Amino acid sequence: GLPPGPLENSSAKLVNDEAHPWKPLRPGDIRGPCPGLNTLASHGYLPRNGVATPAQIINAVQEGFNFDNQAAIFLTYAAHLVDGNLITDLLSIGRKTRLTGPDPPPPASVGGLNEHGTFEGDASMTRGDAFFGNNHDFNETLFEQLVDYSNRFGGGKYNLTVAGELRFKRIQDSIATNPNFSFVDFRFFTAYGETTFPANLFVDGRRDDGQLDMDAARSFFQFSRMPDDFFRAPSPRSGTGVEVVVQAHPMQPGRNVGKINSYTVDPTSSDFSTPCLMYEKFVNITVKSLYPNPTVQLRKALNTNLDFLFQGVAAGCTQVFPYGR
Ligand code: HEM
Ligand SMILES: *[C@@H]1O[C@H](CO)[C@@H](O)[C@H](O)[C@H]1NC(C)=O
Ligand SMILES: *[C@@H]1O[C@H](CO)[C@@H](O)[C@H](O)[C@H]1NC(C)=O
Ligand SMILES: *[C@@H]1O[C@H](CO)[C@@H](O)[C@H](O)[C@H]1NC(C)=O
Ligand SMILES: *[C@@H]1O[C@H](CO)[C@@H](O)[C@H](O)[C@H]1NC(C)=O
Ligand SMILES: *[C@@H]1O[C@H](CO)[C@@H](O)[C@H](O)[C@H]1NC(C)=O
Ligand SMILES: CCCCCCCCCCCCCC
Ligand SMILES: [Cl-]
Ligand SMILES: [Mg+2]
Repeated sequence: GLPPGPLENSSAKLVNDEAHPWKPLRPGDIRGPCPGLNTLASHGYLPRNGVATPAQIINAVQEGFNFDNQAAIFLTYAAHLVDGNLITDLLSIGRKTRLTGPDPPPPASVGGLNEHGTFEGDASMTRGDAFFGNNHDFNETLFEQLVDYSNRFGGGKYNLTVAGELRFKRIQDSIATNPNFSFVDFRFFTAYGETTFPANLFVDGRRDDGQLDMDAARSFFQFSRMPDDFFRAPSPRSGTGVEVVVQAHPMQPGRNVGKINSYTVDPTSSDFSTPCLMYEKFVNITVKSLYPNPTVQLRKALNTNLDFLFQGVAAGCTQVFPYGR
């Protein structure tokens, strides 16, 4: 379907309401590396089995959290292009599943959001790097580090100051321990934005003060659960304040080169000075590598979802056409 538009009414309101109760997982229910989508599935803003259409995801992040429309469109269609089934229009918010339908031919993976190196990547705050065996489940040791950083830099709350320090710590931990650490292009951008999301979207909208308490943080990150009486943010937003996180410890895009402590800058990578390059490489390299020579029906679905992706791209970038117009 067409990408949903912005909310008609973006006021703060109770989103942990009678129509959207938290429920535990049933056998087969999928949760993944994103605490936002996980919480929306566990409150029935998304299908509770964790398999959704792009339009369901965009409507859920707007209605449940007041995620802004352009951000919702960009992230949802990026995820769907690399991890979703373009013919059935279904995406898993976690593991690969037969529930997204018959797979396209290799080298397309349709691996769900758990697929490493498409959307998901290294130096996550509460999830381990894929090299360590699990890129999707809540990790208590990593969450306790988030609590420690909140105690040291946030007066016991998670805020953008904490985000700036923790983002850098996770990068340094990956450089020191993950010989395959990758921090370029799409992951370089999204890794910084994601650290603002708890301060911008997990804070009760009646306060909207950017100070996330650790009880609320655990409820979202571990249990995919809104606090009792949770109000969504009082206006549409996503990554506002990402400039604070970058400014704390400015990094160049790069990777470990098959050994720990070998972080090598990639001059072919996009960085925050070249946001349009990040979009162009995502389409021309990442998407194209999954679908190098698609059949007629796949080509049509790709071009449709690429048009939708471009709706989410900041004004001033040129649309690219890997399969023609
Ligand atoms: C709009 C569509 C969305 C998509 C497709 C999406 C997808 C993802 C994916 C794949 C990751 C894992 C990246 C990684 O850490 O390796 C992630 C991380 C994250 N997402 Fe989402 N997300 C979306 C919206 C949101 C929303 C609305 C929120 C909050 C309300 C949110 C909060 C987060 C947070 C906090 C993380 C980082 C988790 C961590 O590092 O421990 N996301 N998202
Ligand atoms: C929008 O929603 C808020 C809170 O639910 C309500 O108080 C406000 O009056 C509504 N605006 C419109 C469109 O009625
Ligand atoms: C290692 O890095 C490459 C890309 O540089 C990626 O294809 C691969 O999945 C990574 N594997 C793990 C488990 O990190
Ligand atoms: C959690 O992360 C820690 C720290 O990186 C790691 O040592 C541990 O194996 C991870 N897994 C679990 C299940 O705690
Ligand atoms: C984070 O909280 C600490 C303690 O209250 C404070 O020093 C710092 O200014 C806060 N940062 C933000 C961005 O609010
Ligand atoms: C992407 O491909 C288009 C041609 O379809 C080209 O104009 C553009 O320069 C390419 N961008 C990159 C970064 O490769
Ligand atoms: C890439 C993730 C950043 C956080 C989301 C907010 C920005 C809205 C998406 C626009 C992307 C533009 C790329 C050129
Ligand atoms: Cl919006
Ligand atoms: Mg990750």
